[PDB]
Amino acid sequence: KKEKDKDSKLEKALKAQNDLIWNIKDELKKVCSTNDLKELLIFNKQQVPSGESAILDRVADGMVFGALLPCEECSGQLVFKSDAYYCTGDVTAWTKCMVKTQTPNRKEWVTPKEFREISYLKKLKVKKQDRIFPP
Amino acid sequence: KKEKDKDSKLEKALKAQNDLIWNIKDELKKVCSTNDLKELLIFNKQQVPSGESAILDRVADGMVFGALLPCEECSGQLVFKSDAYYCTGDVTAWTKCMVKTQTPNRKEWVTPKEFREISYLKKLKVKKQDRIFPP
Ligand SMILES: [Zn+2]
Ligand SMILES: [Zn+2]
Repeated sequence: KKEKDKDSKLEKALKAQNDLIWNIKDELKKVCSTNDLKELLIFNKQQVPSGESAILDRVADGMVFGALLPCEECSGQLVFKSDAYYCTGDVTAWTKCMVKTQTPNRKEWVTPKEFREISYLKKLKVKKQDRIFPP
Repeated sequence: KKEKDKDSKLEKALKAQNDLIWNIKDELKKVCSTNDLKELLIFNKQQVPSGESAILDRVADGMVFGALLPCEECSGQLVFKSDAYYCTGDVTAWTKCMVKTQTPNRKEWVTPKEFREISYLKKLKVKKQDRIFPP
């Protein structure tokens, strides 16, 4: 009964959350190259996936939700899937970690000063020149 | 003879310079409000003109050409006109400064750290939230 109501409230909050992620991705693409995004993952101790889209996705997620901590069981990298985060690590050379959670451990995402200023650096900072006047 | 050639070389350099100014204005409008631009003028010891367009114009000029120093004769504010910079100061309560130059004294324009990061602050920095999963 009110289960439906609760679901709808959640759906609305999820739409807002996904809108935010879309905006963060749209803004990162304006100022960061794939190289810049890899550096951001590396700095926050996240694995760098293959594929330019996956790199962008994991940076924007990190900036919205915080940096994922390594798996507490195997120290592998947790990855978002539609229904939960899943560890991708190896317990042994012959056994995969099965860790899965909707509430993974986080720490705050850190954006270093050089990246905080990256739009200014790329778009506004120029070497001083002399004014030229029309003949 | 070669006067025409020299003029054309200069015209081409001037077009490049004005293109740059246009781009700097276009980028500032994306990240700075009129308030932000007034703060930038004030920080670099420039008078704040009336009119939102004039404020934008003087910040972009400052970022391309450097901060104008006060008039060495009367300490007034130099202002760009089409043919030269002209001092707008008062020598006495009854006499205007007549200083005019195409090569006014400058110092480097400074953009404080908070403004260097202003795009990140406005567009990328969010308070951490919890991931929501679909029901
Ligand atoms: Zn694990
Ligand atoms: Zn003067």
